[PDB]
Amino acid sequence: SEFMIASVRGEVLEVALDHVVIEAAGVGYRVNATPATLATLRQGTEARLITAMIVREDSMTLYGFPDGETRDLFLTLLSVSGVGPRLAMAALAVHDAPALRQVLADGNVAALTRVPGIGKRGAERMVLELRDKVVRSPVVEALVGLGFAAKQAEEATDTVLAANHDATTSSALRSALSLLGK
Amino acid sequence: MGRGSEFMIASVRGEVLEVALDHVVIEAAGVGYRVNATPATLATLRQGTEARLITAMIVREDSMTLYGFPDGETRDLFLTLLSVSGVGPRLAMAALAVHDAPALRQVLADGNVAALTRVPGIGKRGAERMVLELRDKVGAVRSPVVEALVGLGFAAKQAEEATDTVLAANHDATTSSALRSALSLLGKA
Amino acid sequence: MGRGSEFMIASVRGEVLEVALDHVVIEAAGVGYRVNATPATLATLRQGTEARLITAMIVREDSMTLYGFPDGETRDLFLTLLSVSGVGPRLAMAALAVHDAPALRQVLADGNVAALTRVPGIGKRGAERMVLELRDKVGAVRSPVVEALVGLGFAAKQAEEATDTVLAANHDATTSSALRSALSLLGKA
Amino acid sequence: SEFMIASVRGEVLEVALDHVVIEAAGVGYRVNATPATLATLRQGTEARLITAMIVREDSMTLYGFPDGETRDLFLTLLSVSGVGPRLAMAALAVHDAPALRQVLADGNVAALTRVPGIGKRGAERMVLELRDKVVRSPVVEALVGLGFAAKQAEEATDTVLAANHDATTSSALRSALSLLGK
Amino acid sequence: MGRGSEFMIASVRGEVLEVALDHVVIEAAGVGYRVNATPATLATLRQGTEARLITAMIVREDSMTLYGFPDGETRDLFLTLLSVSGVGPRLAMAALAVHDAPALRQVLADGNVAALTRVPGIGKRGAERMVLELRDKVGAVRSPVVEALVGLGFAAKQAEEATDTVLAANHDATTSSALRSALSLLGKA
Amino acid sequence: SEFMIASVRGEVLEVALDHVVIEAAGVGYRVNATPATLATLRQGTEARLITAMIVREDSMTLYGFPDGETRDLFLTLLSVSGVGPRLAMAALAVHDAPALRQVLADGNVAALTRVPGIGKRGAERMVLELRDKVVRSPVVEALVGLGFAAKQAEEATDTVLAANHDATTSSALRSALSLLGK
Amino acid sequence: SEFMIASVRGEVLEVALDHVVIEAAGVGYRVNATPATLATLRQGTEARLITAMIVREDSMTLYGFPDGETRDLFLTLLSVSGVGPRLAMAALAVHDAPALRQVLADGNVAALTRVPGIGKRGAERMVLELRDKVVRSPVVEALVGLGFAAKQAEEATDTVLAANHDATTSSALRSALSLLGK
Amino acid sequence: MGRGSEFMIASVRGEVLEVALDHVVIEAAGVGYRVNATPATLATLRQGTEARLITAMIVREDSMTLYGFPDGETRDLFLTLLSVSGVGPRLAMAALAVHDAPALRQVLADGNVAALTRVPGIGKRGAERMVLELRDKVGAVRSPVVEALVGLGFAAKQAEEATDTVLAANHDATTSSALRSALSLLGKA
Repeated sequence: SEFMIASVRGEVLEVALDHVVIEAAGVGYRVNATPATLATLRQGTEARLITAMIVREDSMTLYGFPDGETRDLFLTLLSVSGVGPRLAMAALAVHDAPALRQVLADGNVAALTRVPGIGKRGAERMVLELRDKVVRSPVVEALVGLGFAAKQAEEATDTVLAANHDATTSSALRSALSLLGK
Repeated sequence: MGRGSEFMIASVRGEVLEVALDHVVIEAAGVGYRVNATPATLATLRQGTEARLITAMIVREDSMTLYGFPDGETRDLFLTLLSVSGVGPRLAMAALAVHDAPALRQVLADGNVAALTRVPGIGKRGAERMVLELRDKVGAVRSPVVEALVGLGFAAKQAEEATDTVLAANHDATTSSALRSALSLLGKA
Repeated sequence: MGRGSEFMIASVRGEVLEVALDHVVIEAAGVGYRVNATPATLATLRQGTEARLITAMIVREDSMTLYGFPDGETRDLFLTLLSVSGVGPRLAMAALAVHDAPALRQVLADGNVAALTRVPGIGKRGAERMVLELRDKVGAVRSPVVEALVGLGFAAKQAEEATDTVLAANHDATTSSALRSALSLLGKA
Repeated sequence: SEFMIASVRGEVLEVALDHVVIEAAGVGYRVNATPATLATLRQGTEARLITAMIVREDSMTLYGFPDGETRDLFLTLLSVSGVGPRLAMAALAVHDAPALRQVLADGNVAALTRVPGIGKRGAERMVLELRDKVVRSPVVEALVGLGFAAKQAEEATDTVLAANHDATTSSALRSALSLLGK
Repeated sequence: MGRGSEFMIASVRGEVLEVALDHVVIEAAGVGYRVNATPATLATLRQGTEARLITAMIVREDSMTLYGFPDGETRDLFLTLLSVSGVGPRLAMAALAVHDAPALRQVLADGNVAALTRVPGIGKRGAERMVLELRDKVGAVRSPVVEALVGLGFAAKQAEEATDTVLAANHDATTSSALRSALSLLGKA
Repeated sequence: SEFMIASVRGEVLEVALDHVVIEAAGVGYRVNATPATLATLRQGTEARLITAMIVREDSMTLYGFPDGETRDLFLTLLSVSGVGPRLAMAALAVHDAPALRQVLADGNVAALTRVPGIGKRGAERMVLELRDKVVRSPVVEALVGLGFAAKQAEEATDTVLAANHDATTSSALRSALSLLGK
Repeated sequence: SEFMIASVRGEVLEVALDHVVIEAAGVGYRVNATPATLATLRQGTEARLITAMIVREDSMTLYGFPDGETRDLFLTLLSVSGVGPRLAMAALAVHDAPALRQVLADGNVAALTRVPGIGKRGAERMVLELRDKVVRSPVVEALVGLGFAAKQAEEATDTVLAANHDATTSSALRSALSLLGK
Repeated sequence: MGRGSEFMIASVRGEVLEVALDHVVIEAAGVGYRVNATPATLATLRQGTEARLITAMIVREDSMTLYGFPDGETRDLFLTLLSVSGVGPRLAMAALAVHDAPALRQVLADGNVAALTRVPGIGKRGAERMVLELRDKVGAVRSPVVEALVGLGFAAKQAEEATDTVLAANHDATTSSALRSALSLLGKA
């Protein structure tokens, strides 16, 4: 969820079948990508991918995608116990984000099992863990994320919105926070 | 930096590509850096415009993260929070999202545990450990120099002496010169 | 890349600031990257001029290192060496400093253990493990596609079938299209 | 000895007493430096420091210096058991590279002990470990570094130099290597 | 043991030196072993008398702990709980302190999430992951043998065949003999 | 709090100043102990110490004491950030458990600071963290320890005790648990 | 090669299909064993197995065998990259030590591949690594093991044996060592 | 023990089950302990008889090992060797197999680098680091007490004073009593 490299943009130096090399500031970044994302990319031209940076004791890796929503879905898959980055990429290479989303949403285990490395029991854990996972609400969420409880988060938010109808998401949040700081 | 060491990425500047509620993406040299930030810092930021945030880089076996702030003082305060046992980066960000640096500073300074407990994840006993550990920690020529010496390992006593001698002999002395003169003497030459 | 995974820095390009005998410093965006390289690769490099090396990034708990080479094939060969148990980055660099990629390739291919043993740190039993592990490993439309599928986890049998079907239906097929068509079928849709 | 970031160049954004911030490509790099190196630096101007990058499980740090020789001396200090980066920086902040070099060379333990954190027994281990440590030879060394033994390294080198008097360090090394590949 | 591997200390027997509410100390060979146990298991234990508990040994970088139970089945159930992601030893002990093995078994078997949620630290979504992962997991001659084969790596298909052949030829067969005969055949001899 | 070796009993083979060797079943266990605990021990005779077993990646160590209460106080000291086993032993070697207890209880920082390695700010963190730390209640605690909340723990307990006055600590706990299993 | 628990002896409390529990001094040790070794064991009776102790960050495990030679072969299998304890046990459960030995010795890859988890390329690495691996010599070896080189080891040994014909393995080694200490 | 800390298994006693050339197996309480030992220590050992070795227990992430010796002094010397950077357990055993403790002691004491270099794995520069680090380290009532105090963290100055005062007042003083009296005073009571 929190990493450092959120995207890479610059000249495509190489399109392979499971990754691309994008040169930013003379540095050529290898970012792994599905064949679908890769097909939109042309060597010699400038591109931008939205990335998830993965840091392990013995590796550092970029996984890239067309948009933040797809990148966030990738991270979401990684939140399932037993689902690592390769598998998550595998899954998205077989089912594009929309299709992967609906499969999970509809609990389509047969679809899921079509992915190498996802057995039936694995498919089910995924569906179970992810089924539900695929102004006012965003704000409540931010508060919750900061540690606040749904109850109190909602109340500060409703009060803030009530007093100020022009409120944007950020202002609402800063007003709510200010009240919660009590 | 502050009571939380030395890191590599001290700031990121360039085009704001995205303002979310708990982070921004700032593009430097085609690289889009995610830096986590309070809603207060975030509000000054506009997508499509250039921005600069002063950052703390956090390195763990399984992650690397930037936390960003309007100024070095606020960034140093964040690092300072992390020096308390049981206070990690999320919580420290949490604390600063609820109380802006000035307010957080005074709370700690005044030992306002009630204020502190208003932060999700900070209980009363946690609040107190914080106040205790940080009360004196929140906040000239002669003093900065002594501190640099102390930081290098020198003892207050000897550090102050080298510094007073140096400043006595040279009244024009700047902080760096004073420090280099003091060091020279302490090297016993 | 090769039998040694996926990393982040695939190349570095910019001004050569220093050519030493076992590495060069290439400045990209004001950042001077040390990349280790064979004397052979180094000789093509001139300080003061712009260069580009294709790199393997190595990440360990206590280090981060770039190894650089003239082309992707040579870089992939390096990674391949690292896939042998007991062969680390220094040794692999050592091996390529003594035998250039082509020669190293043929040595392994021909199982030339005497050639191999000429490398400091490669004994006879080490040489043999290498030849054994790498003999078939050194080195189209249909085959690259099958391989990508296999890499994604698919079995040779099914991978070849999807691929032949795809190529049969579409003779204009490129490697990527073939792969996307094959994948689509394998998704069973 | 082998790390990734060998220098940082760009605009000085801040000079402190124990570090500087140098902005390269919009990225502000904190590099720790002695008060001596720091004094040559002016905020608002472009600078370049030669750096040692230090990577630990829980940190990544740049230590900067005016030249490669000084940076290499820093790394050399770290090769002594018990001498970490802070201490090494401490040592160089008290004795500039030349002076530190001579102290070690002359085994001046009293000088050495003037450094906070270096006791007499520590001073001695240092002197002992480092006393000796502060065309034809460079080449032999490269070969040795690659794993070759002094004996054979010297022989390939002498033979190469003998046959080609115009030989540069790199050519000699590539010729020697070629012979050694036998 | 169960879905939680292989360990070294499978039981401890000797004099009860102390019965507390969440552990007992049992002295074997002058060594006093602390073994953590449910209040239910603890109640059968009397200081000054000899006892034997069947244990799971837990080894972590910074700890070594014994958890003890009246029988192997209960101990195996504990290990099984630990196979669920997010369920550690304290929680598993917690769960068994609230629902005795039989009751815990049935709860999981019947997917009784309400029962499960009665356990501190088990939320509804946690309860469900448990039920899902463990529903089939709670609970002959031919079957134990097949399982041992499977455990050794053999596939159900081939494991069953070797086993049926073995049992057909030898009706007197015990579980071990069957397994050794089956193995012998599978070695293809 | 939970470790494996809770005591060692058998023949004293050696009494040193900072540890003893106690032989159980032909195995000679080194257990570190304060000079006070050590003085009660005689080589050639049988002894029993109550121990805390400490397991780290690169060591395994027994610390022994006359009784469980003293052993538990040792573990309690280790719960303070910055206080490791040596220091904790140091502290108890300077102030016996009772005295150490009261010092902490009375916030006697001067007393505390008399311990090598405990500065004033360290002394205070200790006092702060430990000041409060030195049938019905034990039961509530067990329940709380199992994860139950004070409120509900107390209620199950009071109800159990009310219905059964003969109740022992264990029975009360098993009855309470049974109700809480609902 | 060097571990702590070299055998366990005492009452068999349980014989399963993939392990036994042997109670020594009131402690019940689980030792994993092949079905062949297990068949010689009877619950209620005393037994002794020769064991390899395996220590990992997150586990400690005993693997037992009838004799030291079989236990040493197990450790030998573990010296192959890619062959862990389960697999090694698997291998010995399919081919008894003698048969496993000869298979490796004869490079019988087909035999080897009959083991679940051993593919052809795995089988070959094994054969390659292990083919050769299955008074005077033992002594030379001990010396070599201590770090001495074959040449010098043999010479000290021959000289020692020459002077003393009655020499046992240990005496020869102690005499040789004494000479080598020069 | 010595300059190598505190461990758990300080000795093993019981029946010798096997004498090999670089280790013995000693059975205590049905448990057969492998303890590694020099050929010199091994020679005093007879299979079938009871023996006792004084041991250093070595704990690493991936191993646990006993090294054994005739007496505590020799065991402490071994631990002392391990305090030298670059000297691990095998090498230390190696060193003691070539030079018995007394001889190893004197070699170090006399700085006999030639003797030292006779050990496989000890080069000249290694020999010297050893001599340097250990020269003073090889080897009363008042002194042992001061040392215990120092070990507890007290400074030589204050440690000696408490000790001299204690011994002055009580001439009958034993090492332990002296230490407990000294400690009592230092507690400032």
